[PDB]
Amino acid sequence: PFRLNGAGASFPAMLYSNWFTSFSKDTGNKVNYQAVGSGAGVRQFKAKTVDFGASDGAVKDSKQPAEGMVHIPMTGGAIVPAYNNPGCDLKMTQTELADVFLGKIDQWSHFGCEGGVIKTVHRSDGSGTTKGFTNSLSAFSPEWKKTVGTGKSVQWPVGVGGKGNSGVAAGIKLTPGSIGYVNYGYVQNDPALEQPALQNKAGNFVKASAETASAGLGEIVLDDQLRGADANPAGANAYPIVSLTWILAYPEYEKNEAVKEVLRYALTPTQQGKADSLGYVPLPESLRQKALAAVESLK
Repeated sequence: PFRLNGAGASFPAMLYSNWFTSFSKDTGNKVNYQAVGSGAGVRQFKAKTVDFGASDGAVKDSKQPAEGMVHIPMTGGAIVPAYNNPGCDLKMTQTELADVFLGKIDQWSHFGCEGGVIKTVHRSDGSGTTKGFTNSLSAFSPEWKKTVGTGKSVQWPVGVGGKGNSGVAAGIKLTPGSIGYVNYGYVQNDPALEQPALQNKAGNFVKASAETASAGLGEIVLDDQLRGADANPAGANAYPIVSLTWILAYPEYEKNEAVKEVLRYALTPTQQGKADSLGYVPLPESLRQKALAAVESLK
């Protein structure tokens, strides 16, 4: 039996943990995973201190290590504005969401709700979830794009930091009348957090679900390294804040037969089909096949 150690993105960590636990029960092999965020994942990948990395932001050619990297898309999902304000059924335009994170709207009464002051929560660590969320706020709001922009880290006008998707979710839960952003499983599978009906590019107010997240993800056009994003997808029923997420593999590596075994396992329809229960969208069949071919390309 082998051991592997991977690190990176917390966005898919619910699903990766499930897969790795299942793989251990079924095979005896152990695959440990550190949800340190995409920032740290890419750093440790580059430093060769892990068997594989993980990021929700694809790595452009100029930032890839000389020895190369293979992106293997594993899943996708909504990034939602999770909030803690019982009794408030929050509905938000794209401008309003951005204006809440700019500090321009700080009263729950703006949305017709009780709760007093709106407190925001954001990531303290370099984050692919931040990248996606801020990519969307930048598309939603010229003011956001100009004054804050998008990246794994940004300068937040207001709010408190939390570490990982888990720390953001915890901060929202701990602070009455707060809002942040997290992978959807933290909302779907927690009765204390809710999500807003959020305006999409088409003008419809939608909540994240299998239907709306898959609709949004389906608009993403990938390059020949399976990289791509869409900050604000078109379509009547698209959820507007969605991201893919990738495992980062070395093209040639002494333990890649073991890496290949676990990725093949994670890419079966049986493992993939767990995605929805944990707040993710399984790869469409054509992308699953592209992922498997990428896995098989490893040496």
